[PDB]
Amino acid sequence: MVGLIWAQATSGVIGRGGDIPWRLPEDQAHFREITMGHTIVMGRRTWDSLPAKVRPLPGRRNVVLSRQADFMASGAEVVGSLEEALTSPETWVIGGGQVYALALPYATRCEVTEVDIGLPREAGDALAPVLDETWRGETGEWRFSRSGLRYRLYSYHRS
Ligand SMILES: NC(=O)c1ccc[n+]([C@@H]2O[C@H](COP(=O)([O-])OP(=O)(O)OC[C@H]3O[C@@H](n4cnc5c(N)ncnc54)[C@H](OP(=O)(O)O)[C@@H]3O)[C@@H](O)[C@H]2O)c1
Ligand SMILES: O=C(O)c1cnn(-c2ccc(F)cc2)c1OCCCc1c[nH]c2ccccc12
Ligand SMILES: [Co+2]
Repeated sequence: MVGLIWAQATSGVIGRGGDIPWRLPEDQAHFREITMGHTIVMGRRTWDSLPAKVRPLPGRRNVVLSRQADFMASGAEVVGSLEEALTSPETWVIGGGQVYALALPYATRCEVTEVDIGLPREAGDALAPVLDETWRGETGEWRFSRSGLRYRLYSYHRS
C-alpha cells in the first residue's frame, strides 16, 4: 500500500518559496502518528526543507527521490525512481507537489488536511494533486488549531 499525505489551503496550495506558509501543531502530530514506523518518500526539495536536526524524521525509512546520481542524504536512502522506494507494506509519500503527482498512480490512500487560510494560487507554488473521479472521500468535522487557523481532515480511499 502506497499512501499520500499533505496539508493544503482551501485553494490547493501546499508550499511556497520552498516551505509552507502555515504551521498547525495539530497537523504535525497526525503526520507523525500516521507515518510512524513506515517508509516516507519525499523529493529532494522537501528533504532540503527539513532542518538538519530533524532529518531523517525518526522511526521511519527516509527515502529521497532525485535526478542527481551523486546527491547525498545522510540517514536517508536516495533512490532515482519512485517505484524503487516502494518496498514496505505501508509507504507514505510526504511530498512535495512534484512527488504527489508522480506517486499518484501508486496510491490508494490520501490523508489531506484542509487549512482554512485564504491563500491565492501563485506562480511557483507547489499544489496538491488533482484527485480524479476514482477516489472516494470521508470528511471529518471542522476543527480549531491553536495557530488560529481552522482545519479539517479528509480521508480519500480507493480500491
Ligand atoms: N503537507 C504539506 O503542506 C507539504 C508536504 C511536503 C512538502 N510541502 C511543500 O512542498 C514544496 C516542494 O515541493 P516541489 O514540488 O517544489 O519539489 P519536490 O516534489 O519536493 O521534489 C522535487 C525534486 O524531486 C526530484 N524529482 C522530480 N521528478 C522526478 C522524477 N520524475 N524522477 C526522479 N526524481 C524526480 C528532483 O530532484 P533533483 O533536482 O535533485 O533531481 C526534483 O527537483 C515545498 O514548498 C514544501 O514545503 C508541503
Ligand atoms: O516527523 C517528525 O519527526 C518531525 C519533527 N519535527 N519536524 C519538523 C517540523 C517542522 C519543521 F519545520 C521541521 C521539522 C518533523 O517533520 C515533520 C513535520 C510535519 C510536516 C508538515 N509538512 C511537512 C512536509 C515535509 C515533511 C514533513 C512535514
Ligand atoms: Co501506521
